[PDB]
Amino acid sequence: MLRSSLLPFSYLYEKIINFRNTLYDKGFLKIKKLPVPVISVGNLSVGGSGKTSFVMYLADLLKDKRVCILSRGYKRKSKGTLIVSEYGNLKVSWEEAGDEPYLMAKLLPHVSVVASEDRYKGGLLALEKLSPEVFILDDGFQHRKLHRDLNILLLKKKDLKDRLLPAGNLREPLKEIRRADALVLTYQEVEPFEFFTGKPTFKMFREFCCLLNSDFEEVPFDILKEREVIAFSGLGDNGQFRKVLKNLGIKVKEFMSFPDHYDYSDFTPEEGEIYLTTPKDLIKLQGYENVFALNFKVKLEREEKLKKLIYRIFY
Ligand SMILES: Nc1ncnc2c1ncn2[C@@H]1O[C@H](COP(=O)(O)OP(=O)(O)OP(=O)(O)O)[C@@H](O)[C@H]1O
Repeated sequence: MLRSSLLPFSYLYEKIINFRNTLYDKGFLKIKKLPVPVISVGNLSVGGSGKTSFVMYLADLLKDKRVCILSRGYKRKSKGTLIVSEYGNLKVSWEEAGDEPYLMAKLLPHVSVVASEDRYKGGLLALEKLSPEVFILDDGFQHRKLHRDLNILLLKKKDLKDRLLPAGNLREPLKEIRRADALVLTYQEVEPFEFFTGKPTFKMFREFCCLLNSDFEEVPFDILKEREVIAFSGLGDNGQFRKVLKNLGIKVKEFMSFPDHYDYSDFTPEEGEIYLTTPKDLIKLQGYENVFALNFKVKLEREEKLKKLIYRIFY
């Protein structure tokens, strides 16, 4: 009965969140405008809702534009505004960038990535140094201080039954779905679901494509043919990763579980063996040419309307 014990904090947190949102709604707090288009990707949950996949998909749609991701870079022990990546060129290590913005830069070698708590300041720096044509906020639904021309909200079925922090995982009450210009329905593979709001709505799917090597280049799945791999990941990821490796038919001779906080500073792989791990782990192991991650293609069902919305923000 522990969870219900946190409900009083949830109701309190609701008042705090609703007040802030009301101030934004009614024009009491400033909303700043960058002089090029801004697309926000977001979610209502503190848990994952497929954002990295959707940013990959979104960047691919925008492959003919100069793209810059504006990330919070929340973890990082350093602060201020920081260029992590210039169109694929990493400017800092993962330690300094934080895991997540560094990983996004590796997953998207054609886009820039800027880490900045204040997204607007991030954009200004990018404008001066990188001359991008469009910004993507990878987690910007609540960052209402920055105007976005297209507000995309990711929603998984589980969100619809959740409750506010700290009793549940929601950062905001479900009514705030109203702020979205478009919904992307995620986690379809494990929990398929429909949701009608009248808003433009798109189901997202992932499909296995290839391995990623330690340099994050795409390499064929073929190399696993008649090989048994050693797989490893952080403590929590162990579950999802295992299930996925099995359903893909990947032969695993041994699995290893490390703590979620591992910098792999003591990791010693065996020459001649092939390793599979998560992209979040892979970033700490570049150079090891026998360590790979799985790469998935990202697709949106009936995407045409989404493309139209994106097209129209460049006027
Ligand atoms: N299309 C993809 N190909 C390869 N790796 C991916 C892809 N999309 C995401 N990843 C990596 O795999 C992890 C799991 O993906 P998934 O979307 O199931 O989890 P999530 O926690 O909802 O995602 P996120 O970390 O973006 O919030 C992500 O955290 C990211 O590191």
